[PDB]
Amino acid sequence: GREIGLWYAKKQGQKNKEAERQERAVVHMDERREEQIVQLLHSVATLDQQLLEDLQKKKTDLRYIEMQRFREKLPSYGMQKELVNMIDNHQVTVISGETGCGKTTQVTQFILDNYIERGKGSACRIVCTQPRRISAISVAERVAAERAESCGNGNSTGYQIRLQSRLPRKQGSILYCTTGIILQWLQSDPHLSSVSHIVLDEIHERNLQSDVLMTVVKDLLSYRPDLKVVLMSATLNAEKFSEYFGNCPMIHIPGFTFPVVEYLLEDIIEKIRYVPEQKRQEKEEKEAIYKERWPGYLRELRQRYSASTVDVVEMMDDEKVDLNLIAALIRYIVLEEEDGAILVFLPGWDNISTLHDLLMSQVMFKSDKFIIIPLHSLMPTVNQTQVFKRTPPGVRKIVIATNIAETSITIDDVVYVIDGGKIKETHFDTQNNISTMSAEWVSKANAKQRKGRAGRVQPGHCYHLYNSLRASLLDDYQLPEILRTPLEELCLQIKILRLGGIAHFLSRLMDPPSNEAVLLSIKHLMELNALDKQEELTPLGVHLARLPVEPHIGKMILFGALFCCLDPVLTIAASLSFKDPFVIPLGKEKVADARRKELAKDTKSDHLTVVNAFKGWEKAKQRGFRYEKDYCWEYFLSSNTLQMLHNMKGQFAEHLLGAGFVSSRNPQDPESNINSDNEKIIKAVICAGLYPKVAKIRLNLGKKRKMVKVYTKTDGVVAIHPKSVNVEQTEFNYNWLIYHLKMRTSSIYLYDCTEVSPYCLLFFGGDISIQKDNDQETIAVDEWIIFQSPARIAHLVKELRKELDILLQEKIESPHPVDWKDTKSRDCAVLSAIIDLIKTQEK
DNA sequence: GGGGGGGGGGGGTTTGTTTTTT
DNA sequence: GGGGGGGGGTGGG
Repeated sequence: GREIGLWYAKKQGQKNKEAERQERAVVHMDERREEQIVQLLHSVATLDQQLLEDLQKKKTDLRYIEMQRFREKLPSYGMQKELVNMIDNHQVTVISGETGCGKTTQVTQFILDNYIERGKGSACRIVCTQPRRISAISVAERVAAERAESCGNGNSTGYQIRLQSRLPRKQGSILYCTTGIILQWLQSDPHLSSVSHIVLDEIHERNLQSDVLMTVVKDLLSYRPDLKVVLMSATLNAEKFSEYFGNCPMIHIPGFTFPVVEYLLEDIIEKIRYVPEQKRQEKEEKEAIYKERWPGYLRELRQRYSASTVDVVEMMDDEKVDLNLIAALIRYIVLEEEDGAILVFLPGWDNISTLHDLLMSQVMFKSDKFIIIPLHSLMPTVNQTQVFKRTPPGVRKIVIATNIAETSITIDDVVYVIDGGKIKETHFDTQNNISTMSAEWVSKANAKQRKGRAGRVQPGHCYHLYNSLRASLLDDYQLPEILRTPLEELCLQIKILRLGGIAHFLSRLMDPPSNEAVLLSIKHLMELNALDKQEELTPLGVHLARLPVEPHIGKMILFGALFCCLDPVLTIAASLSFKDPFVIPLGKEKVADARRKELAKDTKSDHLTVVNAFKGWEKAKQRGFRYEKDYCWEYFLSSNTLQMLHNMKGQFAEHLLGAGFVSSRNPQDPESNINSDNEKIIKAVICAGLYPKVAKIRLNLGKKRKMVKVYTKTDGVVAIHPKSVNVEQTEFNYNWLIYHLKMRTSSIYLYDCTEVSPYCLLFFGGDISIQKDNDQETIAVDEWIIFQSPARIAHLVKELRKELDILLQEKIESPHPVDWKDTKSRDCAVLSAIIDLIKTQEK
């Protein structure tokens, strides 16, 4: 029976274990190095009236009158008498309005104008929070233009985002900022003084930072009775915020859009006459209802439509969008309907590429007229400003886009919208401690957001791709981001702001996270040694929290600063927290992967390719402006991302100087870059940063094609993502890898992986233990990472590791620049000598 | 692994967007 | 999963 399978399994496992035993890297330093280490171990106001006069003088400006001429047409002006008045009376108000009414650029101006005209115009300072950088810039610029002025330069409006700030004047004025700016402001002055009107906008998205800021405002309102907070949701479940804040008054601002008509799947199939080509938990409960009502619904539909439509709708796939239907719908729209610009929404790249190929396959979609512009976050400069250009008559511009286009693209020309009802979400599995990524049906808010892009300047049409039963059973809203994502950086943010009791505060959030996730995050932080035994923010924790990155990246930055390899480590840290400078165009994907491996050279690493690309870009910038563009074109780089990385490096160096680890704000000073030309030291520092993420690789010698299998301690058998450099590699000097991002899309995937030497794991690793498994005095760092070495060397390695740990604790607790020209604590020098030299195991 | 059979979705190369003082 | 086939056995019994 099943005994033969067990016999096969045992016979294979014995051989596999016997083959893996004789493939462990040997650890041995030298004859003289042992003597040196032994020796070292043995040695161990008129302004108020001025504002009114300026307003009166500007009231006669021709440009100001012209701006008022358009501003009068906005619906929100009709509520100006009310919107201000209640804001004057109540403390917290909720403003709900549909798309079309410019509440963002009107509500703030109403309060400012009322305060200025009333006389007490020097006692207000409105701070409005936006969820996107480009949105904040555009809103601030437009508001500045609306008052016949310019943003910043001491005017009455301005904005502030990361590394870009045009500040307005202190008294009066408006400041548009992202949520992170306010959350960082909360550290200096906890009560947020000198702010008279805090405005939270687009709060219905329910992102991570807005929820925290809203809770802080709610529990801060007790100590600041004179502070006014104004929330702007957008219809639908706008009563939830009012109930949460204590039944505050609400105002419903009417919208204004051109009429649009919605067609569902049955209407589309009936209209275009399309014949098909010949061939958890809660998610279950809804589906059950969709099953129970499935037959009866059809039993009605057969009387409202033809037989063929019912047959096509019944035999319909519910797990993937069919691109043949979209390709036929676009054909029908092109041939019959009038001029416009089709905009189709797709889940991801796998469908965008297929739809583009299907469209370009047909003969008519190849002439001068039709142009197809895919939109994605991994395409060059979102295909430039081609989408924003006005289409000459007789072209029928077609855009195939993921969700990028439903939030901030603003083509402002489309009239036909096609909505394949599928979106991609990134959940987080607490039991398996791995974040997943799946495709789920769009929510009602998502459907409304996609439909609202059609009618803005001209009446249009919206074509949804699901039947009425699925439309009626759609989720009201997407899951709040507070209930997905690890809560690790947030946990340190709670303690650095002294908000409360790390776990007590998280219970006051709207839709509080599950207790298991909080406990897991606290345990992970305790293991990382950032948090004390009783959650007291150990000295490493303060530096980790004050840095604007994840704790793992923060430790890498600190260790790179300690070991005098600041520049490449800072570049890697900057590129590990904000994208990467590589963009893959739609047509050419093999070429990009072939020219990225050339950048990788022979480092057998993924993080080192970013360093090489940045070094090449910096060397090319000095030559000239045209050379920079040529270099970015040849290697498929992005200039904007590289500039942002440069600014982030500057900010990190400034903070490190502020703490005291380094002696200059410049991240390329020659004093703190001694070990900057060695890749081994950089790899050791990276392994010190991202230690717990270590994967073993096994090369199955023979068996037709030589293949490498990657294993992890907990997550079974992972596989290297094809985008990584080491996807096709088969010759590894060391059989160990470290990674940063690991995701479960369909199978567990590592997105960036780099090999590490045994000495990089022995020192910056777990608890070293010495054993004897009938082979030698094998030394293990975590009981599963085993190396071969004699006992006399393993004992020295363990003692040196203990001394290094003590020295690093002392150095991190009290930072110092450290001088390499003296002999006070030379553990670091000996460790650098060991890592730089020796090694070369090639096993 | 392959195309036994449609046990289970354990595997079968890929790729929602977005954020941080002085 | 059983007990197709001996595809792997770090997929499970």
